Amino acid sequence: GSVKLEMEMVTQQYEKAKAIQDEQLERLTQICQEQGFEIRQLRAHLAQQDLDLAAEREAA
Amino acid sequence: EMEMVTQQYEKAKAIQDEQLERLTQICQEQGFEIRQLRAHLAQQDLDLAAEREAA
Repeated sequence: GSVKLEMEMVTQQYEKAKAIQDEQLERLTQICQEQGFEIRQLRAHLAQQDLDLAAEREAA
Repeated sequence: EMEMVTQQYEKAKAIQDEQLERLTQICQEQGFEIRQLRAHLAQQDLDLAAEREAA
């Protein structure tokens, strides 16, 4: 093969590898975002349940 | 010039790897926080059942 074909192939391989790395970063980002959402929901539930516990204590 | 390009390449690679490691640590710390929040939620469910039972 010519030098230009070899240049194209090394460039394509490099860019494919770069894309895979970017995909891994994006997957980590999505995991962190879903965990953040779950944390906010768990905190909301904890706060509400503190209110429910107070209601039962005052009813007793 | 090629040697200089390779050194610049490797320094940038090290910075990127460090960033990836920090993201991994952030995700693991969130995992720890989630498990703690679930444990606290379960304990508080027990407390609510105890108060309802006392009533």
